[PDB]
Amino acid sequence: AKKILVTCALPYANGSIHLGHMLEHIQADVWVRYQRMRGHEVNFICADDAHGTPIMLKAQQLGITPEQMIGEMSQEHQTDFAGFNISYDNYHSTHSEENRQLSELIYSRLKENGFIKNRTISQLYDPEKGMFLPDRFVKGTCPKCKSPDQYGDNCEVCGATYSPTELIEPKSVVSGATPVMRDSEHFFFDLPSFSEMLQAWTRSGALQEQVANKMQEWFESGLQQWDISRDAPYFGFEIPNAPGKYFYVWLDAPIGYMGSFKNLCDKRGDSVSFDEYWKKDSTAELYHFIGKDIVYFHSLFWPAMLEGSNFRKPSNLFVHGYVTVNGAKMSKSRGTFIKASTWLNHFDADSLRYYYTAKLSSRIDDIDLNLEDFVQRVNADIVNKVVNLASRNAGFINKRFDGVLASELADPQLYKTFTDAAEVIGEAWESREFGKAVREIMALADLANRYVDEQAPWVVAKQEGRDADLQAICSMGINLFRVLMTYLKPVLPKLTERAEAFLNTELTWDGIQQPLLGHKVNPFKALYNRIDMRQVEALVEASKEEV
Ligand SMILES: CSCC[C@H](N)[PH](=O)O
Ligand SMILES: [Zn+2]
Repeated sequence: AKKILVTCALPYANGSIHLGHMLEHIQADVWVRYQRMRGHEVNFICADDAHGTPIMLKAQQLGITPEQMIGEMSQEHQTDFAGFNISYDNYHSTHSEENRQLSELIYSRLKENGFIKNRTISQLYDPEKGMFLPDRFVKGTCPKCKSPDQYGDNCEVCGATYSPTELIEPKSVVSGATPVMRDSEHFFFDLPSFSEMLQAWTRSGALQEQVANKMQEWFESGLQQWDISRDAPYFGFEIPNAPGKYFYVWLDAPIGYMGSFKNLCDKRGDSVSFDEYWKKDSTAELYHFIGKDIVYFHSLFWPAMLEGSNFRKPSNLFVHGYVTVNGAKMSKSRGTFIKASTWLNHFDADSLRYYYTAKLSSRIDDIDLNLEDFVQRVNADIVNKVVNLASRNAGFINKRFDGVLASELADPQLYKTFTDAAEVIGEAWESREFGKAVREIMALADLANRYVDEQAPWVVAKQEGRDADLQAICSMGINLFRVLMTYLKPVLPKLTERAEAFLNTELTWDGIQQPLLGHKVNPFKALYNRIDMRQVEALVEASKEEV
């Protein structure tokens, strides 16, 4: 059995989970559930990204400690993910003792190895509040068009871009005082030293083609040293031997992947697995599911950091595109900027899991949630192709044959056609070609419904002396359903539980090789109901009003 550690990017603690986040967590959860079905040792890990100036300032506005605020958001996040049944083995935080010790360890090792440099820089400073200001916390009049109240390095009127130092009449967004340039010593990570190593990895053919192409652009532009320190006031980890200096959030964030796993091991009383997974000589596999906006950190800084601190590097990076709703970026004003919590007030988790999965592929292309198509696809595929296979046959079995399935398969050849597809469908789940897996599964479902139509059980049911025939027909349809739900198990956790309760059996990948014969099934209430555009409209309206 393989030993696999899978992660999703760590959500920032200063915002609610939305449909963008869910695309990633659902993609990874489907892959993880499939890996568990094939018998491998899997560790699905995540955590909240809880450090940084934005977080520090928000807590100060709310009138509470950053600890309290991140504690509340952590609970909010986990509640939403649980509602979508994301099966984490552990959900921790970057603000923990495990991450502190690991961040300090890696830093000391990098420093000892000569990968840390000291350098003084100039930056805007709020003399009143007594803190350096990140670009987005500086505002004034645009140098070009002279438009007042512009933020950061760009103007929202003429679209011009510039250094905040070029702003006319600058003002601290925090205190309102006029900021001034001030010097400060910073610590840098020498990424350029790992150039050749990284180019080799890019060239190995492991990463996605589109990712490798993006990386060549970055090497062409040239790698630079990375500033990894921030001055107090700051909500984060203090740098050893450097009073008033802290690790920049992006330095400790990925280490959080390690901290969450150490936390899991420690809680389990397991004293050997952390090293078995992170040591240089590991035979375990490590995968990170991430979005295209953070590929630079994960494909360049991260592998380099690990190499320089004597740890293993990622086995692979699985990148996905952005989520769009009705073809465009989520829009607050149109009500398409949807929170995960809000979605669950209107629809169930399985519906979205299925829709995203049917559109996902191994490439980094954007995924579009077309609301009109969502209603049509869910009703057509889940309700009318798969669930229909059970509902149209279970009634006769429970009422005419006391819930007992036939002693033999009515059509052995057809059943073999279904089991024969396991190899290709499983390879589809394995390679992340989710769209192909769903197409193959639904094609089988069409085959199953065609079989039922050919047999016409509603006709056989009303013809004298054909009881045995009816039971055989309906049992055959139910077994085809058994197979289909097995292939879809990684996708629809809840519908799967309802199906296993009806079938009186847990669905395992290898189990399909033994059909249910002379087997008792239970009566069942609706396994899945239809949805409609009225519900979609309510979702959009609720989302409009929430912002
Ligand atoms: C180590 S992954 C960190 C990801 C950022 N918090 P954001 O959700 O891109
Ligand atoms: Zn302007």
